[PDB]
Parts: sequence; structure tokens; C-alpha cells
Amino acid sequence: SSSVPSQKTYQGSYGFRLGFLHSGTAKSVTCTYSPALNKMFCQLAKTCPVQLWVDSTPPPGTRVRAMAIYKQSQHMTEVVRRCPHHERCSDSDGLAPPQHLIRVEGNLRVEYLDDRNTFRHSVVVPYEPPEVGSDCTTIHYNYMCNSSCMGGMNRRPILTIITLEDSSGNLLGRNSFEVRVCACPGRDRRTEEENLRK
Amino acid sequence: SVPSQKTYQGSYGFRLGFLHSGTAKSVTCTYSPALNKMFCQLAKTCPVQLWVDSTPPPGTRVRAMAIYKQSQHMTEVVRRCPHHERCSDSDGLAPPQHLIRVEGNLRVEYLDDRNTFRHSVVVPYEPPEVGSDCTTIHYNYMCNSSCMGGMNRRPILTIITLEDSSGNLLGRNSFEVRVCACPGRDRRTEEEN
Amino acid sequence: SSVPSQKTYQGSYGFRLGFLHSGTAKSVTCTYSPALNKMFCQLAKTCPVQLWVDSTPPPGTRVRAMAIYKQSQHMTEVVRRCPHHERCSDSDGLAPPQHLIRVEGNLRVEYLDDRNTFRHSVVVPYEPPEVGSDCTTIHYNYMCNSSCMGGMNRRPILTIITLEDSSGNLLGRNSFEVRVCACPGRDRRTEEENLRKK
Amino acid sequence: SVPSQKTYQGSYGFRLGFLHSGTAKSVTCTYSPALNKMFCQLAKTCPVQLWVDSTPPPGTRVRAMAIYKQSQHMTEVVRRCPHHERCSDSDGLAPPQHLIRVEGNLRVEYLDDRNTFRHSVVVPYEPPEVGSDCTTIHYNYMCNSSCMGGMNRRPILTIITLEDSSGNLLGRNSFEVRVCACPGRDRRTEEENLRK
DNA sequence: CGGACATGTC
DNA sequence: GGACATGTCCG
DNA sequence: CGGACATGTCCG
DNA sequence: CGGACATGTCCG
Ligand SMILES: [Zn+2]
Ligand SMILES: [Zn+2]
Ligand SMILES: [Zn+2]
Ligand SMILES: [Zn+2]
Repeated sequence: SSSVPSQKTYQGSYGFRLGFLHSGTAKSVTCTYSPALNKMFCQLAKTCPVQLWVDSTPPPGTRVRAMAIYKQSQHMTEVVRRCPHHERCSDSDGLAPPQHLIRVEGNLRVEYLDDRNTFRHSVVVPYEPPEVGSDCTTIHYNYMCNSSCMGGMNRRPILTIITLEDSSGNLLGRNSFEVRVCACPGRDRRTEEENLRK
Repeated sequence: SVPSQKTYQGSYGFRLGFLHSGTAKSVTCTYSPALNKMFCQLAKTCPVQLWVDSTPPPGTRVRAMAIYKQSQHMTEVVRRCPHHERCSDSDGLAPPQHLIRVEGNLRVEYLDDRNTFRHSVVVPYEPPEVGSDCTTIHYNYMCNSSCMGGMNRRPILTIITLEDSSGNLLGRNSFEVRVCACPGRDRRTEEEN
Repeated sequence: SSVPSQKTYQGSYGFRLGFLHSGTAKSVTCTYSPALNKMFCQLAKTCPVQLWVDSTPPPGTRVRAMAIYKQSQHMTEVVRRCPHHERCSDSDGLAPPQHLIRVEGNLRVEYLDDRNTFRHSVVVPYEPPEVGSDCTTIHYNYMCNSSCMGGMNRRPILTIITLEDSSGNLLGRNSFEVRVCACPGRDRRTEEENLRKK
Repeated sequence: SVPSQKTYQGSYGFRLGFLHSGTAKSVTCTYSPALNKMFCQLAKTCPVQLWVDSTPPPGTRVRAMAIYKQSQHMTEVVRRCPHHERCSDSDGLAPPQHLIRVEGNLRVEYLDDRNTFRHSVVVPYEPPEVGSDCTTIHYNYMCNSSCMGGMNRRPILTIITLEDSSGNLLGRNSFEVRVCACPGRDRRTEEENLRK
């Protein structure tokens, strides 16, 4: 079993926070975020845009790390990883190791860490300021198993934790959101939002 | 020595409530109001509800502790039997020797009392969620009452105490527990009698 | 071709199969449909298959079972357990974890991966009926659902049962479709309901 | 890896004998010839007879060892359950983890094997008394077959071997054991199921 | 085992 | 959005 | 002693 | 599940 990372929102000295697109709940949607639940619903291997918003600009060398943990405390000390089938299915993007649930796409400077000591997986990219005319920096994440994958997540909900860190891995900022990876994100978002009514 | 089992509703009008789940031979947890007794299966979810007339201050804590019901056994610490103490069933948070765990709460804290040696488990008190009239804690009991070398078919009470952040008494309630393979079946053998 | 033959034939001992008549209660553990020649059964539950002969074959006769895919486009693919169930802790101490079909309650059981085809099979000595019985019952178990991703993945299989002499020469064969599923009764009823026109 | 359980009467014609016993509900110890199985209560005397055609040499010893009968459990060392191992019920000679004890014999030795981790108990072989045909050892079994964390409802075999003073095998036999609260009841049940 | 429903595919 | 295929939970 | 009962387990 | 049972404990 592994110690548990903090999931506490920390805006830090750069005013670090997250943003998400507004996508709707049509059954045709590949990734959609629920503000009410602070929860992303997405399809396996489809683009999940996460926006990085800051008040001041973090210094060059700053990195952005994403890590999954189980949301339920009775599972939180268990490492999150891909199921046996998907680990073997060779849908490699050329850089992500097969065991990793979360990938980043479109970024040559991506790095994957399979930690020596907690054994937890994470994916990290250098922080980049927003492009010209933009208020935020967007990272494209992929989740490589469904929440239901037997022998992996096994229908257990996860949280993704996003940390802004310095070149030595010291904490600068943190935010998190729950994720469900599922076949029909629009439908499932609607169901969980309806259950919130309750 | 023996921890108090005396009902004390206190200034917050603290009371316990239980799900009314009926008596199927193997329902996972059921409660008998006639006996004030919870019948539950080993390691399964055992909801216990905290009902208050007014909200205790934040920092308030909710502790649970098992004692033997019968006078001749009351001074003996309630613990898991030698077999279950050694099984591979740690949730990563709870001591393997503790009978009572709480599931679903990352702020769970476990105590072996340095003086009495008794085991207990504590969580922060939180008020009920919107739409709810009570706070539910999910307890697990990790041995059957019948376990040889543990409870050995001796009945226990669970004592639930409401405490301030320093451990001062704010409220107390309790209930008898039978942990068994067939809670529905057994509830009756005490409720058909 | 190289696909093993599935062609039913009784041969000189008048070899054929019988099944229990278990009905269609929703979650019955194993049931057989004569209209479909199809067994419906739950993962890892006892599946009684009866061997009936008109005359007793010789000492050293053996009885082999093998799965193949029923659809022509999948027939050349070896039927194996999915990676999840392969790696799960459900061993009986005898079966290879990769094998779909086990025999329970028989210490003389032997498992084969084919030299040339790599197809899996399970074989036991033929024994004549017990005193007072007219058939020999073998207890099979199927160790993945038809639905298992990374395994059968929703493709139908047939089970081929062969009676063989001690050198492996064929003496008789019978095949039947198998659906391994959570609700054998439900699914049998549904499939037979779907035979008729409105 | 399992010690052999193969019956080996050897050059001394080594056999075992058991009282012709009854099937009263809680008789302390009872052998089933039909099952080659002893049914006995925890900690009660279990007499076992040694029968030989030719007497073994001086320094011969008699060893008893339990193994699980069922093939998928055979690799596992038979030991007492965590509760009984900690019960303090030693007779002064048997280490507490050992399932099988010998009563009434101060020359008993208990072995914890450093290579195999199997437990066994061994006594010197003594020829039958005058006008006696056989030698009786009194064994005790210190967990029920049911004990969770120990045998856990798994049937066991007891293997009795004759060995020379250096531990070389002279003969071997075996029998099934159920340790249980009601040996006669269970004998009957198991013998009824024999018909099925 | 199996009503209710979770969750995937056509 | 849709109907269904086909699984798990907990009594 | 056997019967009743307490109480865990499993097939189908 | 639904009983049938497995298996220890208590009483007559
Ligand atoms: Zn997966
Ligand atoms: Zn226990
Ligand atoms: Zn599978
Ligand atoms: Zn024991």
C-alpha cells in the first residue's frame, strides 16, 4: 500500500487554477465536465482538455504533473494503473509506457514517471505560458482505461491531481477533479447530476 | 477498569439511528429495535446515523469502541482473534488487531489506549449533507462474534461518543452487536423468541 | 484447413452427448437449449456434460474438450482466457491459467497446448457409467464470459468433445455452442424467443 | 514438495493396526477400515498399532507427520491454527505449533525440519511386549480439522514411517484423519456417503 | 440466485 | 437519442 | 449417550 | 438466494 497524496486545492503564489471547456451532455460528446460535481466524464483515449490559469507567470523550469488516485479512502493507498488487457493492447503513442493510465498528447517534452518509492505513475510537461491572445494554457490529457476495466480501476472512481511544481519537484500549486472514463459520458454525466437531485 | 456505557444525549441532543433493512437470512446489516442490537456480516458496511438537535462545534469528533456486554467479561479488551489479526485484509489505514474500522473516511484515526489498552476509532464530526437529516458513518466489524480466541460467542456493545477536539465528553450512546454469517436469520432467533 | 473438425459423429461406440434439463430460471447456473444446441452457463460454475455410448470403448480411451470460435472469420484464432482472468487468483492447482475449459473433480485430468496449432484442450480418461447409471458425467468449468474483453470478446464459441483411443486417434465427436454469461436463464429464454417470427 | 506417502511394508513387513471401534456421537477416537480414516477429538488419546513380520534393528525410530490429502494443498505445511498455537496447552515437550503429539513417552523428539519446514514427532521403536503381537503409540491431534487459519476444513493424512538411527527409511504407511468434535457422527455420515 | 440498474456495443 | 447486450450489487 | 441447537458454508 | 448441510456446543 502507498501513502496518499494531498488533494487540497492550493492556488499558491501564481494564482494557479483549472478551467474546462463547456461541452454539453449529448450522448455524442467525447469529453464533458460537470461544474456541479467537479467531475470530467470522458471516453477512453479521447482528448481531455484541461486549462491552466494563473495570475502571475511561473518561472521557466516550472513543470505540470498529473497523477490519478482512487477517490474512496479504502482504495486510496492502492496505486492506479491500467488493466491487464489494455496494458497489453499496444496502443502506444511512442512515448507513454503501457502501464500508465494518464497520457499527455501533442507535447514532445512529455515525461512519464513510475516512481521508485510510492510506485505511483504520473505524467509531467514543462509549463508554458498561454499563447498570444489567450488567457490560459491547455494540456491535452488521454485516459487509457475505462473506469469499469476489470483488473484495473474496476469501477472505482478516481481523482486526477494536477500540480504545478518547480524544477526540483517542490509544490507551487495544486488542483484536482474526479474522472469517470466511460462509453457514454453525456448520459453518465446527466445520471450523476440527476442523482445529485436526491 | 471499564469505559462508561451510560446514555448521554447532552447539549446537542445526540441520538443514533439505523437503516431499517429487514431480516433476509443474509442481509448485510440489520438492526433490531426490540433488542437495540445490530446484526451484521464480517467486513461489510454497517451504517450508523448520528442525529443531533443542534450542530456541535467544528473540531468535534466521533469515537467508537467495543466492550463485552456481560459483567464477567467487561474488563477484558475486545480484539480480533489470532486468525483474523493475521489475514490479509488491511485497507491500508486500520490496525490489523482492531475489531471496528471506519470505511470511507480518510481522516480516520485509530487508538490503542496507553493506559487501558482498549482499541477505538475516531473520525471528525461533519454535519449532514444537504437534503439529509443525519450524519452517517460506515463502520466495519472485522471478526464474527463466534470467533475462537477472540469474542468467542460473547456479545459486545459498541459505544459511540461525541467528543470535543480535546477529547472531552459531549454525548454518548450505544448498541449491542452480533457479527455473524446470517444476520437476517439470527435477528429473528432473538426476535421470534 | 487447420481448424479442428467440429462435425458431429457417433462412430462405432455410438457416442453422443446429454445435458441436464435445467430450465430457464433467470440466473440458473448451467442450462442447455436443444433448439439451439447451445449451453448457457456462468463463469466457473459446474457444467455437467454426459457421455452416452451404445457400447463400451476399450481401456485407455480418453475424452477431450476444446473450444473454437463459431464464426468463420474468427475460427483460426485460438480461444483463450482474457488477460484479467488469466492473472486472477482462481487456480484449481491443475489447469493452466490461460485455458478457458477446466475439468473439476478429476485428478487424472491432463491439459494440452497443441504442438502445431497452440490450441488448448483438456482430456480425461473415459470411465464407464457408475453402477445404476447409463451415462458418464464430466464436470466442466468455463473460466471467462463470452463477453470478456481481450478474450472471447463477445464472439460465440463451440465446444468440441472427442472420444479418442489411447494414441489420440478419433473414435467419435459431438460439438455444442457455448455462451458463458451472468444470466444463463435470461439469455437462453431471450435467444429462443428470438427464433420465431412475429 | 510432498514427502512420499507410498505404502512401503519394507523388509520387516511393516503394517498399521487400529482398534475395531464404535460410532457413538462423541466417542473420543474411532477408525474406519472402509475409509482408512481415523476420526478423533482434539487432544484425546489416539492409539495406533505397529505390526511387523521381522523385528527392526536397535536404534530404529517411528515418525509421524501430517500432510494435506487434497493435491492442491499438498505443498502447504500442516500446522496448528494461530489460536491453538498461542493457547499455552503444551504438554511440556511438544512445541506449540505442532499438530501431532505423542503421549506417555519421555524419549519423544519433535522436529522442525530446516529444509522442508514440515513438522514430525518421533519415538524409538520398541518390539511388542511378551504375548503381545504389536506395538502401540498414543498420538494426540491438537487442532480440529475445522480450525480456521490452520487445517481450515482440509482433510489430512498422517504418514507413519520406520527409520534407522540415521533416519533412512525402513517402511511407510498412512491413514486419513478428521479431527472433530463428534467422531462417531462424522464417521457414520462419511460412511453413509460412501454408499452414494 | 436475481430485481434493479450499471455500463458497454450495435 | 435508443434499444439492447450483458454485466454487478446486495437482499 | 443422542438430540437440539448455534452458527458457518456452499451448490445450483 | 434457499435450503441443505458442516461442524462445534449445550442439555436432557
Ligand atoms: Zn482497461
Ligand atoms: Zn475472527
Ligand atoms: Zn475473462
Ligand atoms: Zn486449532
